[PDB]
Amino acid sequence: MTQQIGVIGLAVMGKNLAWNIESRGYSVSVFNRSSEKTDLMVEESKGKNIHPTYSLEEFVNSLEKPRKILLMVQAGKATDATIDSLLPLLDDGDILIDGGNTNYQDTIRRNKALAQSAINFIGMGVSGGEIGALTGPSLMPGGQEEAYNKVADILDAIAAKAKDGASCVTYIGPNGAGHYVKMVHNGIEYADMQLIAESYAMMKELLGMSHEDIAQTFKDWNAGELESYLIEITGDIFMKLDENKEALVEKILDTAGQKGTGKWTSINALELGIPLTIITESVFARFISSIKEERVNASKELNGPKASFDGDKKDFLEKIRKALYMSKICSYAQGFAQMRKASEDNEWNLKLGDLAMIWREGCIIRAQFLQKIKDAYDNNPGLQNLLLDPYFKNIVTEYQDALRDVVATGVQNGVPTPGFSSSINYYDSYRAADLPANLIQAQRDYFGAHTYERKDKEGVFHTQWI
Amino acid sequence: MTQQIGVIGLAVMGKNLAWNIESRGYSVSVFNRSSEKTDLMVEESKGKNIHPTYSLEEFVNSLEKPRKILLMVQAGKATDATIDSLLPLLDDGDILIDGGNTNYQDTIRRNKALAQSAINFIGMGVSGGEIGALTGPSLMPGGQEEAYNKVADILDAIAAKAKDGASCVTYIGPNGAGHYVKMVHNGIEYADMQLIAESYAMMKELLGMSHEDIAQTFKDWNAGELESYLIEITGDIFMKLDENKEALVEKILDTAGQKGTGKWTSINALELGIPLTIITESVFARFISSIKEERVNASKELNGPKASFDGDKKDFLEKIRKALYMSKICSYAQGFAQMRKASEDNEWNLKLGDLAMIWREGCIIRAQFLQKIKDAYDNNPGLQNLLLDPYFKNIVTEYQDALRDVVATGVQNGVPTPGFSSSINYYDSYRAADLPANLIQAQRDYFGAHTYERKDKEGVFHTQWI
Repeated sequence: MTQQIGVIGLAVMGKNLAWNIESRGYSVSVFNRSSEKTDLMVEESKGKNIHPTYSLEEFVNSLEKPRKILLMVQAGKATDATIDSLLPLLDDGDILIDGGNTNYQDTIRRNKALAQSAINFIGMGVSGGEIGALTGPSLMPGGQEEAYNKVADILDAIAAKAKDGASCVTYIGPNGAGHYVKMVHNGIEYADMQLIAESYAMMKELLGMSHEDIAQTFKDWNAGELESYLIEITGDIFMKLDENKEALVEKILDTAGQKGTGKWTSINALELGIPLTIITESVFARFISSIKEERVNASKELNGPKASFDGDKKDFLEKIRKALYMSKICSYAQGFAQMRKASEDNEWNLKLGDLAMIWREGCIIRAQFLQKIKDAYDNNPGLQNLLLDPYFKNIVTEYQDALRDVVATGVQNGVPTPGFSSSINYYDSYRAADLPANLIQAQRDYFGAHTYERKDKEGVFHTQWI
Repeated sequence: MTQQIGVIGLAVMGKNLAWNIESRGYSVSVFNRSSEKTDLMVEESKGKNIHPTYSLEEFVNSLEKPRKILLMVQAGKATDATIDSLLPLLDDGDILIDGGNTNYQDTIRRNKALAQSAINFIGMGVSGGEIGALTGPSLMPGGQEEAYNKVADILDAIAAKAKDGASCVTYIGPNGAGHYVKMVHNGIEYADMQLIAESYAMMKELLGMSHEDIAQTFKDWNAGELESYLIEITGDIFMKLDENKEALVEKILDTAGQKGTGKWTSINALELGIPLTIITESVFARFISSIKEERVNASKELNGPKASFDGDKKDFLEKIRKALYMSKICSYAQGFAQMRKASEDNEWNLKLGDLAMIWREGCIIRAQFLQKIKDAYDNNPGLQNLLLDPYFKNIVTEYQDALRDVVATGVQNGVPTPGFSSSINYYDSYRAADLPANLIQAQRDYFGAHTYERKDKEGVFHTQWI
């Protein structure tokens, strides 16, 4: 007569999560604003413990208490409108879980507002696409720790399982912490795709490789330290042919968009004073790709060198592999340094090792790589930068030669490598004891009397430079 | 008895602006929260038409109507607190001018709120430092056009004069357009200083040049197309010697900090979808310089190549000069693309040629370069990107080969060049008819079913890739 958990929002994401929950033995009530999707789901859920409802009151009244409601509603105003319609119906102690791709500052606001009405609110990042939601996604719940423990068994049952049996879910932290790390996950994802895109650009523009050999190269890399879901599907993408038996990827319009959510990772890093150069270059690279009409016109006006390579191709192909691996290391080092700073500012007490562990499966950035990040934070929780961990330090110390040659060869041949370039520039800046910022300080004291410090003595100084 | 204009805030910027206004023959009332700064100005204003007031009531009562009041108050809550205290004392039609370094969104809010009380509010960017404020700054007033025309003669009198006689002030646009333009100026300034720092880094760590030859190099560069205030003061800075006749700039702690406001330009570009790579890398470079202790520890664990150069050092110096000029062109091309986008989104109807015109003198980024930007827009008001202007296109299509040599040499020798690198990557991306973003679109369709467009056919497509 009463169901254990309810799901609001019966699009592809919400319906798959409801089926995921039901497949684990739980009874699920479902509701959608348009009853068209509810009637369809019953058509596809015969023999399953799915209880359809056609009103918010009947939905709320069909749930066990404390009520556990999963919100899979369109992000933004639509989520707030569903919340404000649920509040007069809920009782004290009920648990609301928002699983959309939400701005973490909205989760902070909703958590703070609903807490005043004795309502628990969990902002949960969900990664894995539509197939991940059905079989096992990576889950990043943040909010009241007490409320998470009431739904921990459910989230554990539906989450993806790593090879060691651990499910890809854990309590992230208070209020908006869960949606925050999901945002950083997307930013990290932007860099990974951009670094793969630059590897493909070098293979095509510089080495003149065909789509069959590009696919095999990515498959070969996927068998080693670079193994990841993104590298794996890239190998499949370069094997898909169209109707005329030609590579379909080469026919796709190269416009990535200007309205993605990856920019919010970069904006937050700028607010926190964190140098997130590689992800931000990846965001900007998507902006550049969207002005296709301007780029075509500019190509007829601004010339450049003719890309050519007269060395050993498979040896340079190995340098690109090493450049790709080291660049991702630098990119993750920046992303995890951002989360460390965000955790301190928001007092979230984030366990970054545990976060790397739940990204091993389920999510888009899943990679064998993430195991080494966990081990870095487990052998040194006070780690300030991943580049200092002995495993990553030994990799980048060796791989920098390949990254330097890949960047130098790309610049010399007119192939844009924004991710590779910012990675080596970050490595050379982070390891530099003395930077040319002393001249910037002198100029600021010159025209603005901003004063400066000295390595010589202590104190603050101001100088008449003329 | 009554004065023509009033100044609130008698710190160095407000005091010098009041003296600037008075020197043009206008009567000025002054007020400061702490009366001691007012009393010190009375001492230094003997024989000048400066009338000191010691309360907001006496201050407002000493001004002719419509009252013209210049606010030089600490940015942030200090400005709102002063405005809120002024509102009941003012009459309909009075004109408040905020000349601080204000977030343009605060100006938009204040302009909208004060317009409900029939009070005009001009947000005005002011650039030039202390010397500029006293003798002639660059002024960027935005707000009510009718209110600007009532104070235009005063602003025209005090503003810097360009070499053709034109004052470095003009009506930027409605509400916060003036403060927005000031923010972009500061972002451009960040990039100019970072590009000069990288040139210095190459000269010292790669070419092994002493401070005397570094100073002479910048003075020689200033005598050419790179003529700029920032390059001019850079030559003077390397001439400044301490007690032991050592370059004082070499003893300055290389920590630019994160307390600057350049990050706001980058954040705005990310919200607008504008590729502001060069300025943003300059902002991030200041962040990396601020973590000095971390960098000192990283320098003992992360090794890199030993820099060395055996070629002709005079020829490479000329390549650094060309790379610096082209990098400025790319940086300004990005910043003027940002202003064009902000004009469209905010309905400001900005005239970018007028902006380059008023930056020819007074401000910090003043350079002969800005006359060429003015010429570019006066020759073609519909110019879509500075890289397409005949003069600039002729420069970058030749200087690119010097920029490529400089970036490649810096990368191979471990000298970080984030400004030079993002410059050549922007040139190669903006001119690329085909970017590798097609693979990104295929990936997004693989794991997320985000659909894609095609180059040959038309419409929206979706593919099962396996």
